This record gives sequence, structure tokens and C-alpha cells, in this order.
Amino acid sequence: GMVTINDLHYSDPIDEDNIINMRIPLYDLEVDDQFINHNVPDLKAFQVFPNVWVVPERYTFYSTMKNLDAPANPSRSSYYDPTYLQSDAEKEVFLQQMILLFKRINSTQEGQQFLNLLSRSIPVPYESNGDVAMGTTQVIKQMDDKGNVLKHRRAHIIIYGPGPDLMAKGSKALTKSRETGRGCMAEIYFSPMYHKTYSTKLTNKNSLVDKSVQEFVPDPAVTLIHELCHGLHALYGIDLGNVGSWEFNKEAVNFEEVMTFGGEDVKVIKSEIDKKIPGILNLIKTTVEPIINKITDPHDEMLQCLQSKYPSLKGTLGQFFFDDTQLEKDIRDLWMVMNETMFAENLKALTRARYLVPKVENIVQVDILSPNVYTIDKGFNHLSKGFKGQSVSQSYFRKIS
Ligand SMILES: [Zn+2]
Repeated sequence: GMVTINDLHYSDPIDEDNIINMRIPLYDLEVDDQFINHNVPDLKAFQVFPNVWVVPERYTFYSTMKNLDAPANPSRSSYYDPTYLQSDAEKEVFLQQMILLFKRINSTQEGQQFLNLLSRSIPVPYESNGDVAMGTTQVIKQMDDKGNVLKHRRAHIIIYGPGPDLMAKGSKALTKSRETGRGCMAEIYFSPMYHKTYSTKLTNKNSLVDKSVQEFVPDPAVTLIHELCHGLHALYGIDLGNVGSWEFNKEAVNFEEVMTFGGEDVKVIKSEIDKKIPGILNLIKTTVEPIINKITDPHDEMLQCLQSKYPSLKGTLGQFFFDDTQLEKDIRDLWMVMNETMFAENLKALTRARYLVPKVENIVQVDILSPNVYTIDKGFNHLSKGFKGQSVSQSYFRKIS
């Protein structure tokens, strides 16, 4: 409906356009006097729509994520398999699964708007003596076959496979700009095939769920959206990870998880959010207004992208200033509209009522490319009421242990 999901396949050759050889963003990460990721291979990467890249490789780029074998005390909801995503055939499956998920998200107007937002929400650039331009942390390196850089490419969201634990999913904001008002790209680590399941008792009381459903599997497009929403916050420089936390039901859940998950729990932390909001908005004003007002060319594309990312940003060349009420409204709208709960409703899939869970029922494997399992329009519920296509009992969900 607005972005187009490119039809790419793993075996398609590098074309230096949508299919590139990518050097990882954290290639030069120094942790504790070690260059953690030196000599990691350059990776085949697929731009599935502007500035969103899929890389069918295991995420092994923090030092906690280097060993694919199980640790000493593995969680009961973890699963380890060093061979997952090692062959080219598996990378194609992964790429095709990711493409199907994006098409699902793109199946409604709200998901179209979301993907557009990811596509266009540039991190704010740096001033360079008159010249506003992208900094080195705001681009990925496109490489030849020999370790030389051919050029620098924009990236907003990079999706990789899981780390050691096939079941774990998440968003890694590249830099501290995630919370400074400037923003940064996010690396997501995600398996479309390996999922945790939840009791329907964890679903809210209003839920339309069939009574034969004891235990359900989340729609992988909705789970992907959860992580893309962290992504989006990182692009807007409004990550709430260090802004505060709340103790539920107890255990501590940071504001970033709460606002991302959506639903009722948002009301509990609202008073705390409202104290902090002025500061966040001010970091936004303070970061973007000086930058944009350096641009002396009215046809500058940065100008346009900034005004498009922040419609609250008004004025004329050299003299752009936020509308303070509007910017507050628009940021709050990001959280209120773009969150997991709202996207579950929007794609009509069952999710749970609360981010924190007491336990996982099962861990399962499912291939959404297989015949009769998953459609763009309905995910697991093609021709099902009460979300029955998401019950663990379906032939397409295999329990692991
Ligand atoms: Zn999260």
C-alpha cells in the first residue's frame, strides 16, 4: 500500500544495490581492550525496502552472544543449535520467511504507515562546518570481496537471525543516541521459526479467544513488530530503557518494554512518564533545531526528511522551530498507536495482556512458508475464529525440548 517489499532470493548475485556484501556495524567494537568482532566475515545483506536490511546470519556481535552452545544454566525456555542458519538453503528460508512477515505487516493501512515510518525516520545528522551530513555510525559499509569499502549505505533497521538462544528476540540500538534525541539504527535479532507459547490465561478478559484454546503461539509478525517498535524508538532517540522502571505483579520492567508492549499496563507508569516527557522533548528540540537551521539549500533532501519525520517542525530556511504542543502530541501518538497490543488487534492475532509473564508453556518450531500454515492476510487464522489457528495443537507447531 506504500512501501514495496522487494522480491529477493538468497542465491541472487550481489548487485551492489539491494543485495550487498555488508560489514557489520559493530565491526570495530572495543570491549575491554579487545576488538570483539575483528575478522568476523562480511555478510550478504538484502534491502527488503528503503533502509531496512535483512541479514540471514546469527547475531554473534556482542561478547555475551559469541558462543552458540548452551551455557551452564540454560533457561527452561531456551534452545541452542549452533547449526541453525549455517547453510545457504536455510538463509533463503529465513529471507523468504522475513519477506512473508513484512508483507503481512504491510497488509493493512496501519502496518503500511508503520513500515513507511521505519523507512523514512532518519537519525538526525551531524553538522560538519556548514555541511550537515550522516555520521559514520549512521551508515553501513558495503564491501568488495576483499575487505575494501565500495561505499556507505543508509540503514535504519537491520534484522538478523537469533543469537545463541534460538528462542530469544530483541532490539540492539547501535549507540547512546538511542536516548539523546538524535537517534540511531537498530539491529534486531529474530527467528521467524522458533517461538515461545503462552497460556490463554495470560490473555485479557475481553478476549474473543475460543474455549478450546488452552495455549497459543504468538503471530511472528506481531512479535517482529514488537522489536521493530524498539527500532522506531531508537530512530527517534526516545528509547526509555534508562528513564525508569516499574515493579509488576514482583519484578522490574523498564518503561521501554512497557510502552512498547502497549495495553493496560501503560496507565500504571503514566505519572512517571509525564514527569520525564518534558526532558525527552527538550532533547529532541535541542538536537534537531540547530542541525536543520544550518542547511542553506532549500532543496536539501535532509531538510525534507527531517520535516517529514517531525511534522511538528515548522518555519522557513535557517529558522525552523518545533511547535511544542504538536511535538508532544506526535511522540505520544507514536507510543499510543505503534505498539504490540495495538498491532495484535490490527492484524487480529492473539497476544497476551502483559509484557511480563510468570512462565512459558512450551517452545515450538514452525515454518510459515509450508503449505496451509500462514497467509499474508490472516497469518495462522485463515478460516479460523477465536484464534484457533494459533493453538499449539495445530500440526504446524512442533514442541521442542
Ligand atoms: Zn521488548
